[PDB]
Amino acid sequence: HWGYGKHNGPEHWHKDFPIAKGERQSPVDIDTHTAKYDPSLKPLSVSYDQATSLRILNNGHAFGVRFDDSQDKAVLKGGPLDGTYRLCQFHFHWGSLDGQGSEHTVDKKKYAAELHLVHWNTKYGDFGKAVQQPDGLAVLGIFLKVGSAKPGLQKVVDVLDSIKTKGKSADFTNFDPRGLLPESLDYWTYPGSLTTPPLLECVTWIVLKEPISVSSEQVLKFRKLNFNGEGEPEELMVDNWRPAQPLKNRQIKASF
Ligand SMILES: [Zn+2]
Repeated sequence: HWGYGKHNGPEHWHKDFPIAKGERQSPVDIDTHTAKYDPSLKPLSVSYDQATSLRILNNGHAFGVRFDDSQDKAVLKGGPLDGTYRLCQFHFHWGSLDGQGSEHTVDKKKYAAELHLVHWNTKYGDFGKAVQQPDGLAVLGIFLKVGSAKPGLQKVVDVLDSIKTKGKSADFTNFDPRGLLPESLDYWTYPGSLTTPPLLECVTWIVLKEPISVSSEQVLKFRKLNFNGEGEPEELMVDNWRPAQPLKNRQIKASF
């Protein structure tokens, strides 16, 4: 029964998931004074040309899109990563206003939303095995700022009315996640965790320097979703973000 409320939110998570107080928790503030350029960081490789979207869903915490990861079809490699990571899902976090909603911050600046593309290391066979490993996952984090519309987001925005409440889902085929990427693949990287329970420390975080611009119209549709199930008391899905956690003994590295 974890959530983002006063009574079940991030301050409570440690009681069921003690790793919430761990050494490699996410998200973090990225301080550009201490997130130092590492000239030895390779370019990120984002191979999404065969990406096969299956379904869109409200899981009661966010909404996201699931992909066919039975083959190498939509994969992350290079950058800080060893081997090949397959896209299972992407989802968003966002705020009760344009001023907040991102999980990562840059010099304590919050963006309107954050996109997470969630990939698992092929060497562990499936997603369930991979999350038990410190190198199990690679999550590509992308900031959303409000401005010009993102045409590659419109197909997602246009179906959110159909998944308003918790546990609703829809067939969602031929969605191209390349439409959600900024121009630049300059990135920060650090070892961390899932930002929701079970909060496992299995993630290589790759956060892009460049945010994508989405229109007010697009991000307002996000704030129409509900945490609650159909017929339960209404609870608008906003502020579904975990605040920055202590960096502790970790380094954040910049590709730029
Ligand atoms: Zn996330």
